[PDB]
Amino acid sequence: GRKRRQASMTEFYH
Repeated sequence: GRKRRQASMTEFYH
């Protein structure tokens, strides 16, 4: 993607 800052809070859920 050309715009990224957060990789979803879902990634912290594992």
